[PDB]
Amino acid sequence: GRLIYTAGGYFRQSLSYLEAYNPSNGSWLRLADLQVPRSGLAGCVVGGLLYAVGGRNNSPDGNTDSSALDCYNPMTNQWSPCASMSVPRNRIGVGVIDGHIYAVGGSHGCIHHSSVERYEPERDEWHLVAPMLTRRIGVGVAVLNRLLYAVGGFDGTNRLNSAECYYPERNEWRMITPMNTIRSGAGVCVLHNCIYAAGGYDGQDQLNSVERYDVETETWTFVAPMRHHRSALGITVHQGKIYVLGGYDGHTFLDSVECYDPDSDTWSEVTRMTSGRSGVGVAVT
Ligand SMILES: CCOc1ccc(S(=O)(=O)Nc2cc(CC(=O)n3cccc3)c(NS(=O)(=O)c3ccc(OCC)cc3)c3ccccc23)cc1
Repeated sequence: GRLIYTAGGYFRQSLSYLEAYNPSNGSWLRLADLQVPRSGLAGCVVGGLLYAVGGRNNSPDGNTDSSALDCYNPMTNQWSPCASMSVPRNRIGVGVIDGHIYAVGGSHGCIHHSSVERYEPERDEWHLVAPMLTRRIGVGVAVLNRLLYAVGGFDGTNRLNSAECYYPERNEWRMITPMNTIRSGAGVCVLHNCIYAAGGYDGQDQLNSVERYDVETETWTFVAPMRHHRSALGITVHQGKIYVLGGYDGHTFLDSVECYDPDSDTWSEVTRMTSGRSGVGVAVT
């Protein structure tokens, strides 16, 4: 694609923002608000459309977890409701394989899901697939080699360094090598055939460390840390670089956006969001 979209988020309450960043010229676009505020949601893109999945409305009047799927068309600057999920999923992870959206884990009240469901845009229908081996909220999701990876999270009692791999053709999950660090609320993405896990919360502190998984060596290796510690950060890849957006550093809701260059193994700051926030959904189109 060519813009980095960021939807929703949290600062004092759940937010309705849809904004877009153009890395070519540094401009920020203010686009149509979400119809209902939400934080702890995920963003993805299928066929030029942006989707906002799951999350929760943390408001002064109450907190309501979201089963919603909403569809944003950049050509009309309009959000439309799509079919809701089987269950609300706050602190959800999502990935896309073959034009289908996978909604992974997340929470509904105190229920920590291990369930996974798959959306087909052509039918506007969700179906459950095989559940993960582990309940995971605050989970990161990456898609690599047409496999779906669920990384880290919190199972309701244990904060996780574990990760597992979903095989869509076989409809089954397998545990993979765990991370070096316990991480919930990390940003997880794929860049140049590796799975990156950036930031998160290890049970003691928000993290600035970043590690990556090589699927053939089956090993996780640390790379350069971020400039800021961040949990519930947004993450995406744009032109061979990772972008991380906002998150909570333990004290402030960050407006910082950093960019990771894999060739030089360096982070740098590229822009600031218009306001500090955490728990956003991010995608590129
Ligand atoms: C003063 C901070 O205020 C806020 C309010 C609201 C937010 S949010 O809108 O982004 N939603 C989220 C909250 C939490 C959890 C969280 O931080 N809070 C904060 C208030 C209530 C929950 C998560 N998981 S986590 O990062 O793994 C994590 C981090 C810290 C933890 O313990 C600290 C002792 C436990 C888990 C999340 C993971 C993914 C996506 C969203 C998350 C963020 C911060």
